[PDB]
Amino acid sequence: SEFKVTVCFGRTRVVVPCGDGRMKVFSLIQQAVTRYRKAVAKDPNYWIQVHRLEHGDGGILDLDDILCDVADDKDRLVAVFDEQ
Amino acid sequence: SEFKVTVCFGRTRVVVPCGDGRMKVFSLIQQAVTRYRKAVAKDPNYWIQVHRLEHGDGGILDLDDILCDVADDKDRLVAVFDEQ
Amino acid sequence: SEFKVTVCFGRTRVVVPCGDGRMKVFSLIQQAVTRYRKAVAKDPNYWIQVHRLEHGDGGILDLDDILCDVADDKDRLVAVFDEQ
Amino acid sequence: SEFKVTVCFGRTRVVVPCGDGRMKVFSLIQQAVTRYRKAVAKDPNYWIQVHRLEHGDGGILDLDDILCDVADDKDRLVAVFDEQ
Amino acid sequence: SEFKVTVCFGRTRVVVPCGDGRMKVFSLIQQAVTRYRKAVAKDPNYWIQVHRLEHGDGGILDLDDILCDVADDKDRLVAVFDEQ
Amino acid sequence: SEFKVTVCFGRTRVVVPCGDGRMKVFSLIQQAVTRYRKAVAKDPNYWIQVHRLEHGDGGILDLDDILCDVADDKDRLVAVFDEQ
Amino acid sequence: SEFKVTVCFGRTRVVVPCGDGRMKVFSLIQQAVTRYRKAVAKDPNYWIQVHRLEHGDGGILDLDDILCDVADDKDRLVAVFDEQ
Amino acid sequence: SEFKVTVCFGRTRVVVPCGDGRMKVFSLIQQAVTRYRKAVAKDPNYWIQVHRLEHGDGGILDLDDILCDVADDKDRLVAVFDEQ
Amino acid sequence: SEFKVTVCFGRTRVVVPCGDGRMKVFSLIQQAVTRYRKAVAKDPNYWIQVHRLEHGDGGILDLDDILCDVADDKDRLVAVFDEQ
Amino acid sequence: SEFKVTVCFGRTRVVVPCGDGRMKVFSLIQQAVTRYRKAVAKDPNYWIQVHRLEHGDGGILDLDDILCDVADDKDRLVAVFDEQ
Amino acid sequence: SEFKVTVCFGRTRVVVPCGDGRMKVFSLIQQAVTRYRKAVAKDPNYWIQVHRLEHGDGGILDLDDILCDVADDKDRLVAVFDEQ
Amino acid sequence: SEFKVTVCFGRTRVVVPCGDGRMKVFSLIQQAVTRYRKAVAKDPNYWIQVHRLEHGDGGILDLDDILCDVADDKDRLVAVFDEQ
Amino acid sequence: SEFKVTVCFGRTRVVVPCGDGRMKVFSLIQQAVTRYRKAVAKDPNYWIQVHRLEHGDGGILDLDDILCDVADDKDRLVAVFDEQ
Amino acid sequence: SEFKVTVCFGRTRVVVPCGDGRMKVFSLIQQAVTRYRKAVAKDPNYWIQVHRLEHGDGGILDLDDILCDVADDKDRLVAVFDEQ
Amino acid sequence: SEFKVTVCFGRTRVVVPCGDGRMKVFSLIQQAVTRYRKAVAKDPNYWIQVHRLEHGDGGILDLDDILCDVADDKDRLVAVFDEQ
Amino acid sequence: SEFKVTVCFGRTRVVVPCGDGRMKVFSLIQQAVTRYRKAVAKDPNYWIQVHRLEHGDGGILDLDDILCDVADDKDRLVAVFDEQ
Amino acid sequence: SEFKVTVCFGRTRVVVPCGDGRMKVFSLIQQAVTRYRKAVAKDPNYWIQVHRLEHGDGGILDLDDILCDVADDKDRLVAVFDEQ
Amino acid sequence: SEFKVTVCFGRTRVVVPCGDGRMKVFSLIQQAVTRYRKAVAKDPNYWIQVHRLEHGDGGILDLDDILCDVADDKDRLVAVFDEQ
Amino acid sequence: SEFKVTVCFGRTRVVVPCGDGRMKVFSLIQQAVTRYRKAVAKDPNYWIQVHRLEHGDGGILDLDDILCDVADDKDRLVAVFDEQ
Repeated sequence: SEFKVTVCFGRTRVVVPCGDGRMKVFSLIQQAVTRYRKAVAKDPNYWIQVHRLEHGDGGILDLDDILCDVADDKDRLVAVFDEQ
Repeated sequence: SEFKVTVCFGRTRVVVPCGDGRMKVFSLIQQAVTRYRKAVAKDPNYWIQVHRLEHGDGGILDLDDILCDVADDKDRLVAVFDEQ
Repeated sequence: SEFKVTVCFGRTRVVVPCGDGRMKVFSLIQQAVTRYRKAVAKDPNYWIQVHRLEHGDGGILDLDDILCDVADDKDRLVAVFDEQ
Repeated sequence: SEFKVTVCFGRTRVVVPCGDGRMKVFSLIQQAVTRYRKAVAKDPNYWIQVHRLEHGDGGILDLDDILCDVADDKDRLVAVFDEQ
Repeated sequence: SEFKVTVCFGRTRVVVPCGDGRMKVFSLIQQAVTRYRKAVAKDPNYWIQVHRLEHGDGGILDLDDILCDVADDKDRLVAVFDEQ
Repeated sequence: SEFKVTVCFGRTRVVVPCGDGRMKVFSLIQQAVTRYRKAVAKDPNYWIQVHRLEHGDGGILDLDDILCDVADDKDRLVAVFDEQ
Repeated sequence: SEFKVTVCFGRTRVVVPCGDGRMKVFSLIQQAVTRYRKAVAKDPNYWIQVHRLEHGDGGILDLDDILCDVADDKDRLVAVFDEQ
Repeated sequence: SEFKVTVCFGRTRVVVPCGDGRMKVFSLIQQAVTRYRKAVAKDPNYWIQVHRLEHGDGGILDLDDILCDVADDKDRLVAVFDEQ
Repeated sequence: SEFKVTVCFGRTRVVVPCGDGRMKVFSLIQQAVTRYRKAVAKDPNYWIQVHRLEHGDGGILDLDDILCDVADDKDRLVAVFDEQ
Repeated sequence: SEFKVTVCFGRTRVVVPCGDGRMKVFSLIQQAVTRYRKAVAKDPNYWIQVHRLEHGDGGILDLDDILCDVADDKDRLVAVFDEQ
Repeated sequence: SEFKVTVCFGRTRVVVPCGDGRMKVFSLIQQAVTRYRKAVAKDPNYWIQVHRLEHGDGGILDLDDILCDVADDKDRLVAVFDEQ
Repeated sequence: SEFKVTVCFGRTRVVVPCGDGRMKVFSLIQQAVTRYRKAVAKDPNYWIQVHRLEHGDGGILDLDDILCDVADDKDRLVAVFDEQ
Repeated sequence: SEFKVTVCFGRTRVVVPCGDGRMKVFSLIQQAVTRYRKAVAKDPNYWIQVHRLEHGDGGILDLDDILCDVADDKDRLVAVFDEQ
Repeated sequence: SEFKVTVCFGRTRVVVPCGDGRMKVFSLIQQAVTRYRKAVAKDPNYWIQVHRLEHGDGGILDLDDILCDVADDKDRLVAVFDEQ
Repeated sequence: SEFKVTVCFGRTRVVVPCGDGRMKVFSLIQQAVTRYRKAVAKDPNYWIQVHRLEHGDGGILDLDDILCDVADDKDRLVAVFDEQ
Repeated sequence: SEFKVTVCFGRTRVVVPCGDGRMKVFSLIQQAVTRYRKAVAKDPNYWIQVHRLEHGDGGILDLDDILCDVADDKDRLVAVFDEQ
Repeated sequence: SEFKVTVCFGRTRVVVPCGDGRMKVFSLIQQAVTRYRKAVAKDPNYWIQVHRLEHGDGGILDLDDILCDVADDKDRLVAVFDEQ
Repeated sequence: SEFKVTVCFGRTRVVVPCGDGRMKVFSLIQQAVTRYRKAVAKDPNYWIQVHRLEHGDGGILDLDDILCDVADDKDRLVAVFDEQ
Repeated sequence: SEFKVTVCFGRTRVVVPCGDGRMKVFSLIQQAVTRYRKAVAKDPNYWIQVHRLEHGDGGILDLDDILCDVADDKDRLVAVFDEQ
């Protein structure tokens, strides 16, 4: 659509195409996750439990909502995970 | 809607989705509270008496009003509580 | 409305919702006063003779006028009182 | 209107509401004077011959002109007087 | 059409005519590549495995999508390659 | 208009209202002169041959030109005179 | 027509009338070249191998395309040449 | 008509009425020239070889073309001359 | 009609009713002149040789033409004169 | 009719109903004057010699003309007076 | 225009009005020279061979160029001369 | 253009007009060289083999590159030569 | 581009043009090396095994990474080598 | 990203690229460790139990936390180890 | 957050991550205490009655307050205890 | 707020949190006093007549004023008392 | 305001709150005097003829002037008196 | 203004308020002289021929110049006189 | 300007106002000389061949150069002469 956002999975930040942003939190996390795995995956065998997205010093964004109505656009959010 | 705000519950700041901000103080405090509890709650058994929201050095915001007409948007307010 | 201001009653500064700011000095002082009392009042028995509002080093604002045409917005003014 | 200025009558500086600033020097000096007297007057019996307004090290502003076209806004000027 | 973008192949940045931007990632990479080769190629014998496009500190753009819906326009992206 | 400047006649600096600054050097010198005389004149009997305006260490400003195109605004210039 | 652009041939920049900009790269380079030569040519005997047009730090524009669909308008591009 | 432009002949800039701007470069240069001479000419005896019109840092405008299709309107161009 | 302009005669700027603006330069200068004299004239005995109208930094407008086709509307032009 | 304007008599600005604006300057000044007096008059005993209407920095409007053909509509003009 | 510079002729520094700065080195040197002579000349009989302009420790500025494109503005340059 | 730099040829430092700085090292060295020779040349008979430009303690700048992309602006570089 | 850095090869420090700094460690070391050799090479016959780059007392920079994301800009680093 | 830090492993201090610094203590210690080993390792056979990072006289930094929120950037910390 | 402080527990000083510093004295003392115990604890069996925090010669900080409003940041405070 | 000061009650100096410092002398003396008593009080039975605050050799600070306008911040003042 | 000074009345030095320092010498001497008397007065019956203020070895400050323009701030001056 | 100096008339040194220091030597000598006489004059009948001002061992300052450009500020100069 | 120096003509040292110090040696020697003669000259009839300026034990300063680039400022130099 016209929406897009930024997840920071560790050292690679992964640009997330977000289409319209009309979605609950979940599918994005999948998309990214897919992208993280599209960035450096050797064999697929790992974990993917990402805990939550943050603003720089800004707190935890609730992790279910319609992202586009909470979160705004073209933002860099980090992602706090285990996935090793 | 398009409104959103920031409550600082201690070490975690909790981003509050606020929708339109048309509400008296109370429901938000609930929402956050829910979010604080969605952030780290083990068993639910605790207290939740948050006393009041503040600006950095800025004073106490009256704790009942239509938030959006007093308080502006995309602000970080802290929250002074007992909840242990 | 869209207006708001800051009175500093001693150690607590009290954020004043001001609505539109179309008023003479008096009602605000009441509102705050109410808020000061909403902040820490035990039994109501005290005094409330606040003498005048100031800018940091800036002088005494005349204490009757239509606040919004003298005084501008989103300012911190202190309040010099007896109320003990 | 939207204009305002600052006269420093000795230890109290007196914030002057100036409305639009369209006036010769004189009425303001009255307004302030009124305000100085509204600040601390016991019985009215005193003098009020204020000699001239100054910038910090900046020289004497001619004391008749349309203030707003000479003098700019939201300035602190002092006032050099006898009024005892 | 009206769209265009910027790939940074090493020291030369290569302006990419993008026409309308309606395409998956691939043809562009070819176009540029062609342009890189149109910029300095001696004999054609080299490699061309460009790994991925980036924003300045911004992360990896997924490398297949309809560029124009992810990526916006008139941007400088770099390109991380081997082609020697 | 919106222009104004500062002449330093000895110990008093005399703020000069300059209106628009569209004038050759001469009328200003008169205005000030008038102001100097409006500042402290006893009987009018004196001299008024002011020689030239200066910047702090900055050299002599030619003493005829359209002030506003040479000289800029809200400047303190001194004045080197005999007028005793 | 309504289009025009700017080539920077060394110290003189040469404004290029571009008419409608509907052309491949070549004729313009001629026009300019003609203009460079119309700017300072003594006897015509020189070289004219201009290598390519650039944006300030922006990379090499492919040097054949319909300029107006790649390149936009009223731009300053430099030109990297030998022509001595 | 509705067109007009600005030539800067040295210290005086000379506003050029341009009528419709439908003309090759030459007549304008005459008009201005006439105006320069209408601005300060004592006896007519001088030179008038103006070399070319420029934009501020913008390069040499070819000096023959239909001005209005190259050059746009209500612009300040300078003029580089000998005419002494 | 619907046209009007602004002449700046020194400290007073004098708004000029211009009617339709269909006139050579001369009558306006008279009208204004009349207005300048309608603004502050004591006894009529003075001079009125106004030399030319200007834009702020913009050059000399030729001083005969049909004003409305050169000069546009609702402009402030100054006037450079002797009239003392 | 459909016309209306704004006179600024000192601190109160007085909105002037102007009907169609077809009138010489005079009756309006009366209307306003009437309105100024309708705004705050105690006993009628005062002066009413208003000198002239102005634009913000814009000069003196000739004080007789058919206002609506000079002056446009829905404007704030001030009024410079003695009336005390 | 808006440009101006500073020549230091010995003990007097002479502020140079520069208008637009569009000129080769020469006329300025004349202007100043005129100003130096306007500063202290008794009978005109002297020499005026000024050798070159300098920055404080900064080297010799070539003494012919379009000053404003080499030299920047509001600078103090000295002048090294014989003129006795 | 807007670029300029400083070469230090021995005791005279020679300010170099650099125009836009779009050039390889060579022409500048010529320009300066010309300027050095314009500074003190008696008969032209000498040598001009300048070896390389330096920063104060900063090392040798490669002596061919597009100066403006390596070297920044308004810098003092020295020049290490034989030219006697 | 806009990036540049400093390698200290022994007594000569060699300024390194770095373009954009988007590169792994290796090519730079080559560039410099080339520059060291462009600084003083007689016959090419020597060694070039530079071991690693350092900050003044600051430790060893890993010798492969994208320099610009580790190392910052306009820094002096030394180089510890054998090359004799 | 933009973050980086300094670990002092004994005599070599090892510059640590830190990327964004969003990590718990552990991975860094690995990175460095890798770098220490990339600095001088003969055969890999050794120990790597680094005990904790310090400021100069500043105490022990807790050895698990998100480094970037505790520890600031571009700091030299030492490392107290056995690894022989 | 961005806040941090330093407690000196005897010979080890223990860097305290403080997050935002919005807390009464107590939790910090716990955190540190935890850190002291994370620094050298064998079996947990000891005491932890720390009496109060000090500045070098600076007196006792009241031991309950919101630390960040009393105490400033990045300070070394010692701690006076029994804990053996 | 941001203000704080230091009272020296004998051997213990007692850091005084001062909040904003907007207060007459008295409440502070209480606060400290409270703190002195919070520092070492056994049974409360003692005296508390502190006579006055001093600078090192600096004289007696008047003991009523708005401390923050006399006294500056982050100062050590001693206190001269009987309280035994 | 922000100004303050130090008078040394004999063995007690008396810190003088000075507010803004805009005053002739006299009122201060009163203030201090009041403070001296607030420091140790038994019955009021004494003398108060203080002769003049001094710098350590620095001479007599004229004893009428606007203190703040002569005398600077936060100075210790002594006072030479009879007051017994 | 901000300038001041020190004359040493014999045993009393007399602090001289100097205002801005823009003056030839003479008026100061008067001011001081006035101050010397304001320090100890019985009947006025004496002499006042002060010969010249000195630095400690530093020589005679020419006794006419603009003091502030020769002499610096906040200096102690002595004065060598007859005045008995 | 801001420069000044010290010549020691025998027993009187003569402070030399030097203005900016931009001059060859000669004029200063004149100025001083003038000052020496302004210090003690009876009838003018004497000699003035001062041989050279020295530092205390420091050698002869070449006696022609631009003083300020050799010699520094606020120095005492002696002068070795015949002038009797």
